[PDB]
Amino acid sequence: DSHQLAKALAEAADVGAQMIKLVGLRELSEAERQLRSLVVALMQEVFTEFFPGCVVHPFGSSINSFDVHGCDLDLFLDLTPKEEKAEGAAMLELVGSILRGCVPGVYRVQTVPSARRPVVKFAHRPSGLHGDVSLSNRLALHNSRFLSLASELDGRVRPLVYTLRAWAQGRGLSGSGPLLSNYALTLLVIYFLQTRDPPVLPTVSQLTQKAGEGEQVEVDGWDCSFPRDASRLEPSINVEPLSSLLAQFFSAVSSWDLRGSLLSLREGQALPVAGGLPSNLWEGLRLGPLNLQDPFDLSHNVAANVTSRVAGRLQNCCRAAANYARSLQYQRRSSRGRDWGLLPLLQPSSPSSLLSATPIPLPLAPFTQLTAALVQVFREALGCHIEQSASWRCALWHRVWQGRRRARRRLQQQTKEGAGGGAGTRAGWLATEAQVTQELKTEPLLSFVASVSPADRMLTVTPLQDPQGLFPDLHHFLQVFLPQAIRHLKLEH
Ligand SMILES: [Cl-]
Repeated sequence: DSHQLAKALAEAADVGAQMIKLVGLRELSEAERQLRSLVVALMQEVFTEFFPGCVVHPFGSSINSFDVHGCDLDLFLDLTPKEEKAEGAAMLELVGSILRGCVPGVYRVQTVPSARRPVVKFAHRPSGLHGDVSLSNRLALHNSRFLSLASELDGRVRPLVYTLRAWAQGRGLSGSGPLLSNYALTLLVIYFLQTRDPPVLPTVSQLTQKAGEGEQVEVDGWDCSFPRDASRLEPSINVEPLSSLLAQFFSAVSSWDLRGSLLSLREGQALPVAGGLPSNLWEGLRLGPLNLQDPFDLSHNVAANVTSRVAGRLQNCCRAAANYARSLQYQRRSSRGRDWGLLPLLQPSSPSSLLSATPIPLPLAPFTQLTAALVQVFREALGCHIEQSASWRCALWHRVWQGRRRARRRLQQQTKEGAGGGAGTRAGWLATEAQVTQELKTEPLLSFVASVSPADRMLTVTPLQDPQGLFPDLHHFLQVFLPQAIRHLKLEH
């Protein structure tokens, strides 16, 4: 791993072969699945001891064929609003107590009622496994089955999802909190596959239409019905190879408009968000920077947790990866020893690249006034030489991001003792901070590019010439300085 993996990928054929080999290397072995099955069997035994006629259904990463080494083992146990909430929570604590106190080998048992779908986190010591026990999630089961079915429908699915998942983990695009879940990312890949000119994957509406006799199923008021096998469904006529589809993925999701679109896997289509239409239809949908609709429960946005910074970092990293995919280093293999193809994508992100990927949130303001205020801040308030979404090239011959404290203190003392410089204000900012900058003091020391997107309005700062490698300091400083600059500039109206 991380060593054997590198040489395994570098040695084999073309890019697609690298993706497939990656799938073969990351996927669970027969022993891991056997162990998981045994643990699930034990859980089943104890839960049957407590709940006669209860079924333990593994869901999530285990049964969806997207499994990787060390992945979570998620178990669904199958057996007045706040009374219902409290009852569900009580049942949850019941199951949690059964886990914590009865079944052999399990430790680390923590009840999580506060989550969207309440769950009991558990760890099993002897097998060295961990996961979530869900009381009610019946949807995760069906959509997991939908994922495995998606893998069975076309062979390129698993390579694309595995490669893009590893890449996302590498670019810091995936995880908990503000980041994208593996499920959300998977649904994004599948959506991409649905929207290709020849479709690679069918729309979920088409699957529901096909369905089958007795294959009809309804969960929580939603239609989960799809064909159980891929044999009753015609294959894809899309001939595009793995690498081409990867590059197309990067380019596509780089060029998409995420705020103005709710991506539907059911209709295999982009539904306009603005204004109000999908939020009026399903009534439960939370709209945000990135909107990706669950194929079954349509009131649920799987990406709804994603902040503007995370979506921005996503599209930036995708544009960069698309810029790499066009290069010869990607398409063609290497003679001896050099990194090619998938390797630069899976390799860890440079701090400069990691910081330049995630943009800087700016105060709300009209695009023109915002750009004007920005270039005014760089030009006037800083020593930046600037030149002409929007973008500008900026050059700094000075250390201006650092040393402002000492200089400001010196100016404070000098002005405290006697007459200083300035223009009389009730809190003006620009000119004063410009003086603070100018009191800190022809090849450019550090040169960088600033870029603002139309929606949402955010500044992306990427390096150009950085001989001394001081760019990240500048980036942090800008993260702090620019928002308050625009903030004080908004109060001049
Ligand atoms: Cl497209």
